[PDB]
Amino acid sequence: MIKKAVLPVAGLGTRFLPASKSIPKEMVTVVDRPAIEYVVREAVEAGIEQIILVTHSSKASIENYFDRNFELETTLEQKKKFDLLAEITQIVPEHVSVISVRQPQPLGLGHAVLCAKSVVGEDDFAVLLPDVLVKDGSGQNDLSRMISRYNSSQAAQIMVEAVPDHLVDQYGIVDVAQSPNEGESIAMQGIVEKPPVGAAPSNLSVVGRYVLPAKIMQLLENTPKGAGNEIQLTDAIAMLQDTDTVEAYRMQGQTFDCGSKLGYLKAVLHYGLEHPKLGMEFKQLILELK
Amino acid sequence: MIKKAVLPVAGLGTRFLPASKSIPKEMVTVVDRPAIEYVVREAVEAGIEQIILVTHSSKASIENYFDRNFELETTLEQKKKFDLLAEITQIVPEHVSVISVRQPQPLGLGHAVLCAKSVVGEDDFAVLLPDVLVKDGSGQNDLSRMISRYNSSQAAQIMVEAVPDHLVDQYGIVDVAQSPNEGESIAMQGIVEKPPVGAAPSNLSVVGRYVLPAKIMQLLENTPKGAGNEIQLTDAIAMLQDTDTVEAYRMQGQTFDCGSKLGYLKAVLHYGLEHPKLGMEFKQLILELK
Ligand SMILES: O=c1ccn([C@@H]2O[C@H](CO)[C@@H](O)[C@H]2O)c(=O)[nH]1
Ligand SMILES: O=c1ccn([C@@H]2O[C@H](CO)[C@@H](O)[C@H]2O)c(=O)[nH]1
Repeated sequence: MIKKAVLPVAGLGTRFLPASKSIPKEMVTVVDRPAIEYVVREAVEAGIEQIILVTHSSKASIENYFDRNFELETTLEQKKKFDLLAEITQIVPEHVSVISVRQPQPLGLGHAVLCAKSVVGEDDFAVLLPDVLVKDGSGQNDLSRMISRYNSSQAAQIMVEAVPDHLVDQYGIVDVAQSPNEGESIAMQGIVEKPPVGAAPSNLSVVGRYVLPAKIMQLLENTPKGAGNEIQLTDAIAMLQDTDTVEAYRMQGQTFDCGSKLGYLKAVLHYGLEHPKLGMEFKQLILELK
Repeated sequence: MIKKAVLPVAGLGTRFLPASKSIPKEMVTVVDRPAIEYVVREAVEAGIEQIILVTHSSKASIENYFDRNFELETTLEQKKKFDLLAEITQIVPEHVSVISVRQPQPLGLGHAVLCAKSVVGEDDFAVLLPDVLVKDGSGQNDLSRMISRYNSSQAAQIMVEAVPDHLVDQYGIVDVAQSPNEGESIAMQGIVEKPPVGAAPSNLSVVGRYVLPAKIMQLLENTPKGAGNEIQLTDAIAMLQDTDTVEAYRMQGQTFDCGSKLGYLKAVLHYGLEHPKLGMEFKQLILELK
């Protein structure tokens, strides 16, 4: 039922300089692979079959990462690294396609989603903001649950995360009557950007994971330039409120913002430790520090 | 006076896959910046003025990193973010030049250095393998001490460090009568590549920093192949021994192989704990795991 995801990757990422001066922020090493691999894997495991990169002319390396590399593959055969060759050959399953479209100028998350209008078609679709990483624990990730909730209700889904009461002015927080249980959705009635401490309508932050109906593309074509003179996804979802129910899905797992330098380092530590091959020896490198 | 360093960066480096799949192994992010910045900083802080990259068709992103990026810089001006702008424009001082030459085919380290012949001319020169990072704690870095010593002695220098007896198996090892002290050089008879664990002439590994005379280039033209990697540098250094004193310089610093997954994870930890801004907040994140 939900088979397409739009990853908007066209932004230059001024927040993680100089690391992203000359390679995309999305290709920042996290333990042993680029950040984007963790987001694409997340999508794939939630049953996504078509990855739609809305990208920029400097971001070839993202596209090259999900494609074959002749010179790389033949030097791996020449060195008999057959296991590695099989790992870099099958980064993504056979049935998963990676499509690419250009965002002409950088005019907001809303405008980036709109650039995928022609590939989304009449299909309903997920959005995953790739600067955010999502870590699970049990089987079936937060995006899987949210998608099957969109399928159940036919209500737009907006992934949210409880944050401490003293911090809500850093986040977009949703207006909900009550807060749902982890793994569950509630009707929401708007999102407020960076509300002042003591005046926010919930502790539930917008994360950067959406499931939206195609209808939203028509709504983005009729939303005026908002905050930062940029055309805004939150403003098109406000408009969707006029005809459709919109729910906040509260995640069971934990996020990392590989857009800040400190959220990046947090992610390396948490992914490092959990690494199926390096985790133990990484923990050991930690201990030996002091 | 040693002004020129050769950085052989032409090899694909299949040991830090998949990080290095679609970006150069040299651009892999260490804390907040590509690994190669640490190596170019090492050279410049030790009086280098011409950085000679011996490079490959797939590594523009390295050249770009020490160049200016028009679209990114104006994006930063428009957004009035001038402290970031300063961190991406003054990456090396005005007086330091970064030069490119192509290694046509990957025929070994010696062939890389020989590709730099036309640029180095009649001048003496440093060689830096950027896969290895070298961290100081004195205020004079090991490359500086080793150049300072080439200048007096007029003896070629090979940076070396002591390894556990059971691992001499893994490393280039120098033939020395005796171990110099941390910070000094002894005469050396040559290098044994991966000596059998019992039968090595010392515990002192070749680290990947050299200071060599111009005439090594003629020598490199008249060395045959070695380990099916046409020209080998150590063969040329042996050929040098039949004319001049060659010395082994033992380092006071510490090393990290950013090609080995654990060596890279160790550089992230150590370099992060000592970052101006993030060190204290990073130290903080590490404690919050136990
Ligand atoms: O105009 C654009 C195009 C893309 N993105 C992407 O959306 C996320 C932040 O909103 C990041 O992944 C960024 O690269 C934007 O934000 N704005
Ligand atoms: O043919 C070769 C062999 C090695 N190297 C470089 O030498 C260093 C150590 O072998 C690495 O950074 C590798 O890229 C080259 O540039 N070309």
